[PDB]
Amino acid sequence: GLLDGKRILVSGIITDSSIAFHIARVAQEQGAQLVLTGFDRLRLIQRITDRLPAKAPLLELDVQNEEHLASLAGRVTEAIGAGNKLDGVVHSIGFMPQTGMGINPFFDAPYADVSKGIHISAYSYASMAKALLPIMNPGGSIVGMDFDPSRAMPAYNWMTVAKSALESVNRFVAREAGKYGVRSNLVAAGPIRTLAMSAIVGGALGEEAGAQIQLLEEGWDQRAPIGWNMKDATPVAKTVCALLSDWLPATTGDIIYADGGAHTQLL
Amino acid sequence: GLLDGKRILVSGIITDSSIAFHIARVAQEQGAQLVLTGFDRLRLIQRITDRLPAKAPLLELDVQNEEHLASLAGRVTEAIGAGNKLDGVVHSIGFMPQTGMGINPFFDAPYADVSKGIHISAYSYASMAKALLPIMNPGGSIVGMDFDPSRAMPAYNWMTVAKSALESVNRFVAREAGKYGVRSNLVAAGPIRTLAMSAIVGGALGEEAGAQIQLLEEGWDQRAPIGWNMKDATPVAKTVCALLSDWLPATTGDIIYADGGAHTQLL
Amino acid sequence: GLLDGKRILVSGIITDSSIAFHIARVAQEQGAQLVLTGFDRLRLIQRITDRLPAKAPLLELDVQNEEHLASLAGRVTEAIGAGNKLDGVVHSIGFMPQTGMGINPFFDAPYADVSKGIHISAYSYASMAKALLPIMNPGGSIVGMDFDPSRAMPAYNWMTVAKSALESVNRFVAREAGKYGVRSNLVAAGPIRTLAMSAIVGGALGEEAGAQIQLLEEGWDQRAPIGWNMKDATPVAKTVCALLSDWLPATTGDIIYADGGAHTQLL
Amino acid sequence: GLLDGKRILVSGIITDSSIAFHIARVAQEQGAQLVLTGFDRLRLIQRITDRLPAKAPLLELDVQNEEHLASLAGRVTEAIGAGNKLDGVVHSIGFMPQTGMGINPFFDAPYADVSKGIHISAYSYASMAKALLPIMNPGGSIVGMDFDPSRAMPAYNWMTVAKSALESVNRFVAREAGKYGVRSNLVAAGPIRTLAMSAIVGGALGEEAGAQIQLLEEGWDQRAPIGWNMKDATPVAKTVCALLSDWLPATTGDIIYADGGAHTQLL
Ligand SMILES: NC(=O)c1ccc[n+]([C@@H]2O[C@H](COP(=O)([O-])OP(=O)(O)OC[C@H]3O[C@@H](n4cnc5c(N)ncnc54)[C@H](O)[C@@H]3O)[C@@H](O)[C@H]2O)c1
Ligand SMILES: NC(=O)c1ccc[n+]([C@@H]2O[C@H](COP(=O)([O-])OP(=O)(O)OC[C@H]3O[C@@H](n4cnc5c(N)ncnc54)[C@H](O)[C@@H]3O)[C@@H](O)[C@H]2O)c1
Ligand SMILES: NC(=O)c1ccc[n+]([C@@H]2O[C@H](COP(=O)([O-])OP(=O)(O)OC[C@H]3O[C@@H](n4cnc5c(N)ncnc54)[C@H](O)[C@@H]3O)[C@@H](O)[C@H]2O)c1
Ligand SMILES: NC(=O)c1ccc[n+]([C@@H]2O[C@H](COP(=O)([O-])OP(=O)(O)OC[C@H]3O[C@@H](n4cnc5c(N)ncnc54)[C@H](O)[C@@H]3O)[C@@H](O)[C@H]2O)c1
Ligand SMILES: Cc1ccc(Cl)cc1NC(=O)[C@H]1CC(=O)N(C2CCCCC2)C1
Ligand SMILES: Cc1ccc(Cl)cc1NC(=O)[C@H]1CC(=O)N(C2CCCCC2)C1
Ligand SMILES: Cc1ccc(Cl)cc1NC(=O)[C@H]1CC(=O)N(C2CCCCC2)C1
Ligand SMILES: Cc1ccc(Cl)cc1NC(=O)[C@H]1CC(=O)N(C2CCCCC2)C1
Repeated sequence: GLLDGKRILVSGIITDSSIAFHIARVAQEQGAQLVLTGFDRLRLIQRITDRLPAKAPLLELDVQNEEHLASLAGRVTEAIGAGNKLDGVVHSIGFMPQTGMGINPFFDAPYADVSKGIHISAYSYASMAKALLPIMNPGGSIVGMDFDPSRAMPAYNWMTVAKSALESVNRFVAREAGKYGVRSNLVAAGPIRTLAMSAIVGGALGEEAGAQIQLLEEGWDQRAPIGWNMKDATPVAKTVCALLSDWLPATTGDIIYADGGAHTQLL
Repeated sequence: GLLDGKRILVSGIITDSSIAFHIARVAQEQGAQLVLTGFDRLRLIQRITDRLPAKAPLLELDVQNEEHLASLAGRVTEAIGAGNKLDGVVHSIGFMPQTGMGINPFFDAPYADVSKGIHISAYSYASMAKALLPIMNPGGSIVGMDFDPSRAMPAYNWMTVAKSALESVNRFVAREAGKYGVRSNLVAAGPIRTLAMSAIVGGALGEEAGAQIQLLEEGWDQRAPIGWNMKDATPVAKTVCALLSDWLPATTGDIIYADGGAHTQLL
Repeated sequence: GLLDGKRILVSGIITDSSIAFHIARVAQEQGAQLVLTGFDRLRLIQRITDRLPAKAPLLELDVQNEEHLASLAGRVTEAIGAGNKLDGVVHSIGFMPQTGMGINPFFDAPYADVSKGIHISAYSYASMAKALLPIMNPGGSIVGMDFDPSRAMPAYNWMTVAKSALESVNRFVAREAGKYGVRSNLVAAGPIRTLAMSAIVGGALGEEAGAQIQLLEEGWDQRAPIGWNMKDATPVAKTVCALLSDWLPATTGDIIYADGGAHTQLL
Repeated sequence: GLLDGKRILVSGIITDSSIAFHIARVAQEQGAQLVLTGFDRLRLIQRITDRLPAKAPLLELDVQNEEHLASLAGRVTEAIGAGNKLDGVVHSIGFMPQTGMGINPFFDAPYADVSKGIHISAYSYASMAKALLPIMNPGGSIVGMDFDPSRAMPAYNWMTVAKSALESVNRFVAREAGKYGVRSNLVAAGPIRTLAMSAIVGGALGEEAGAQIQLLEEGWDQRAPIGWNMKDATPVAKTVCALLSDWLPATTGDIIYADGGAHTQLL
């Protein structure tokens, strides 16, 4: 298997449609031994991850909780055994209050809300690296999930701004992680029809926002030279596993686009 | 003059070495009528701006103060006269707590501090646009100051992240400003030896940070095909005035590099 | 006027819809004294440029002709008078054989044809700089016309490749031009409905190619936060004049987007 | 093995220091069955490739020879057996006449020489795709070698321009290759001390050119957060194999940076 013998921490599972769920599944299919982290609804997350191919300990991690972050390495070590370290870390965490997305006007989002989104979606990539680098092996790999923010788009609003911040954080995390012989990269995925995204398309954050996302999805598959299936997270999960493997050893501070090639085409 | 008859708001003057001071001077030399905004030390700022070629009303604006922002358009209107609107707005505002820059480790900056920096340096570009767009004329221009954050660099740390966020905010502000017939752009300047920058080089945020910035400056002038003089803000001020003028009417959501061409050269 | 007293060479006029025609008109309105260069049909070009606001000498220049390039500086000097030099040069030249564009398959373009297109559209920017830099004043400006090639698009095919090459040539020309105190930049324009472009939309290079360009144009105005009028070259001409002026003195090796802001927006 | 059962064509071997030699070695270590192509010195190339872990047929291919390209698919089919197709193609071909590189002035390179370099280094990526796509399996992968040309640099001169053209060609090739279910990507490698590169450093294309490349190499390892070893092609070869594998299935028209992360860091 691609990840045989690797110990990998995967954050961000909340439903069976979470990108992290598919990352975890593919990593286990490829021989990785996982530790999972979940936010707030741990009973739910345990029941969800019961469906993964193999057993994996679940640890609580709210990335806005300083105590959780300060205890995290020790809790991971307890889970994988003293004297063992991680080979991989997956950050698949994102959040923006509803004022910061959808039809809610861009100018009307209070900074308190934007700040909460940037905390969870961008600063926490650095928070997790700080917490886990001391228990990572040389040759290891930190991977985060990104959505290409280099151009503005409808409805994504401040979440786009948070992703622009994350891309910058990643380049700095790479400097720190390099001291440990560890790589840091993001995977910029195309749109994936998770539960929350389906709810948005259905109008949860306003009708015109749903309409705009639907147009965005359609354009994506049209632009993608090999097409793009928003209902299939597996290609994205495979790409994360590629970055976790030994096969991209000279790539760091970087962004790998798992988007069907859409970002390379104007139309 | 390039800006004859234009009413322009300029924020960000705090010393005679502020980039905004030079923007204001050049804009006045080119016929613009200014309104100035200053943060906290208004007596100081008034004494500083007494040295500008012409009189300009000074208004208080702390961009973290919701009341200041809510009253700003009315205060500007009072200063320029009912029935008059602005043709231009200059955002020359930036701040990051010392934990977020210098030799202070990247991972050690508390989010409260980073958030304060992002508030002032990135979110406030949107805050000011929200406040002022309703009193801007079609054909008008909003300009912000940027430092190219597309690559990580030593010591700049979270301020780089804030600039990455600002570049994203600018692209969204352009969408809103377009509804008013108004352009929004950033000027990415090379390093300018302001008071604070000279203090950093002198070691105020740690010795190795000062050393690294000094190396950065030297490399900049070396890379720049037409050279780069860190002691001369005038080229930057001229570029801001170009964007405030009628001569770049089809440019918005964009970044103009006033950096000697350094970002186009590897070495 | 913005360009009062400046001596500027403008290449690329062939019809009254040429972008160069509008560049020349605006530059003359702003006080510039022009020298024009034309390819092959000089009687036609003279009759066309009779419609410009002021008289300007016309010189023959085929950029594939080594003798024309070797004699060009002396012929310009004769036209502007011994002891006078140019302050500006405008390259508004492009060509790709029909095999290299339209519905003709990308893989079917013979290299001889592609090479001819790259010669005229990219290498000639360096050819002209070589020829003219020795008779340019410090503070001068070389400007070329570009169409953003960072993403592939239908029908533009090898012309896109030639523009990618031109952007690279520009960054090297900036290194050479810097030795003379001269700037070199491109203006990346949105689509402009010139004679040839109208013919393409009308199906001259195949029906589906025309259809695709029409979709491209429509999308452009939709994406542009301030809109985009393909029938109006004046905004582009103004931008070229901005670069020819003294108001962007620290920009070189760079690309200024005169495209309504469309390239900053995904949709 | 990562590439078990895959039939892959590898071009560009000329010495045991060729990047293609290391690509071929790693691909064979991972179970790939190779077909090799060589230019001009086939006796030499056969003796060189005798050192690879396994036997691989060698075919002649001069990419400037239309007859070679027209016969190539049939010759490959003969080598791998009727009814078998390729899963992968590696383009590791580049050339620029000495007038187009080194201390020879940028402006002094004759177009005939530049054109020859662009033919071999950029157009041939499309030539090979045209030739081989009809005998490639769905899920297949075309990979080319790139050196990041987004910024100008000393001495690389017109080869940089050719790489800018190649990056554009790759985005179009991806459109064509998509019709076959095939991906097309480039790997942008850091500097590798091949025979020719060592000769350049030693002064073969002028003293100052050698000096500049040496400075470039040193800066590269300094900037790279995980370092960069110019004497080790294996990380680059592994990255090519990653792209040839099934593990990056949603990436096309793109560029993967195998450069130690140097391009993500300013200093
Ligand atoms: N869905 C897409 O279209 C798409 C596209 C590109 C990238 N991404 C990114 O992929 C990642 C995963 O998103 P997803 O689409 O799988 O949605 P998701 O809702 O399944 O995952 C988001 C995760 O963030 C977690 N989270 C929120 N607040 C947290 C906190 N305080 N502490 C810890 N975890 C917290 C949630 O519990 C959840 O597990 C995010 O970074 C998202 O931005 C998503
Ligand atoms: N100096 C450089 O090298 C350089 C390079 C590129 C860009 N820039 C940018 O140019 C802009 C101006 O910086 P500068 O170098 O002139 O330094 P400066 O210190 O003179 O200006 C920063 C300004 O921000 C103001 N400010 C801080 N907190 C504020 C608040 N709460 N509300 C309102 N204003 C507030 C300060 O009062 C000051 O006037 C900043 O955006 C900076 O990031 C500077
Ligand atoms: N029209 C658009 O949509 C558009 C958009 C962006 C950029 N541009 C660029 O603007 C420039 C001008 O194009 P245009 O649209 O005005 O079309 P145009 O046909 O009016 O101009 C092209 C010019 O190139 C000249 N030319 C061709 N071969 C030549 C040679 N051998 N020597 C000298 N001159 C030669 C032609 O005579 C003509 O004057 C080109 O670089 C084009 O790529 C055009
Ligand atoms: N060496 C580096 O520092 C470096 C860095 C990044 C990318 N690259 C790229 O990697 C690729 C391989 O270069 P390399 O460094 O291994 O050098 P190399 O000399 O070993 O390989 C270049 C190959 O191109 C072949 N070639 C030249 N003309 C040809 C023609 N007419 N038809 C077919 N093949 C022809 C040569 O025979 C040789 O096999 C090139 O694209 C190069 O630009 C090299
Ligand atoms: C592309 C786009 C446009 C507009 C809107 Cl409202 C949403 C999207 N898409 C998304 O929000 C996709 C991408 C993204 O970061 N998430 C996050 C998932 C976790 C909660 C915050 C949002 C889901
Ligand atoms: C380029 C660099 C590297 C490292 C450090 Cl510590 C500082 C700099 N440079 C600066 O901080 C320059 C650029 C910049 O945004 N400012 C801001 C000026 C206002 C207060 C916060 C910083 C001044
Ligand atoms: C954007 C696009 C797509 C497809 C096609 Cl066929 C044409 C265009 N557009 C153009 O060709 C525009 C842009 C451009 O470089 N020219 C050139 C004008 C001079 C002759 C060669 C083409 C005109
Ligand atoms: C980075 C740099 C700067 C200056 C010079 Cl002279 C050479 C280099 N480096 C190279 O030429 C490296 C990168 C590259 O494309 N090749 C090619 C190898 C095949 C023959 C043509 C050049 C080798």
